[PDB]
Amino acid sequence: TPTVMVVDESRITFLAVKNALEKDGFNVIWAKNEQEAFTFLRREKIDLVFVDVFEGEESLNLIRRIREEFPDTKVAVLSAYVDKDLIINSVKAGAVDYILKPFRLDYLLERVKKIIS
Amino acid sequence: LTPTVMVVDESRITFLAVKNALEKDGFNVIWAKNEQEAFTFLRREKIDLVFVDVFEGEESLNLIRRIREEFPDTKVAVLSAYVDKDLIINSVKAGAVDYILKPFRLDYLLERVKKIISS
Repeated sequence: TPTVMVVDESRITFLAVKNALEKDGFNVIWAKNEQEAFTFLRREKIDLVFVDVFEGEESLNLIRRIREEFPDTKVAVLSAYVDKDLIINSVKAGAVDYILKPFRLDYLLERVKKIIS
Repeated sequence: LTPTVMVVDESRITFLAVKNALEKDGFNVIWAKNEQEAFTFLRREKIDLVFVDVFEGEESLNLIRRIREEFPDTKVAVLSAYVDKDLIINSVKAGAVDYILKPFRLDYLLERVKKIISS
């Protein structure tokens, strides 16, 4: 079963993602920070990581770091904030998708399905 | 240094707008009304930046990728009448480094272009 990791300070973001993917053949895990995210990436296979974007280039640096250290792990952005430059820079950093919060559970599920082979 | 900027767009109005926004600031702006004309130019002179109108959809994305593969030192930015999250994502994935809505402000285009030229 493919594993999806939600990197967000909010447990609720994790709950919503789990609600969308759980009964659809996906194992969802939660990392409240970058430190914790890397602890998991190093110990297990993680197919997709959702990163919360909004603050400076550090959010972009996390995307880059994940992509470089774990090339087999795809990264998608999940955020409430959305402007042209956030989208452009996150994809430049290596993100494969950019999904807005609040999201429809069925929309998230279909975007995830397109990302994970 | 005077960078060359090529506008690939059927619209002469768009070409003129880009020219007016960049000419006086040290940019050499040229016009290609279509893909064929764009490559005739690319095969003859080095182009620093190309603006591609993404109207034809996947054909436009196909063009961005072809320019990037054949002329890797050439930067590509999109000009579009519509802004869409997915269009933006796919454009950047194809190799575009910016996405600008048209009609655009002259000062805004100049600043974005300078930003693209720097790095």
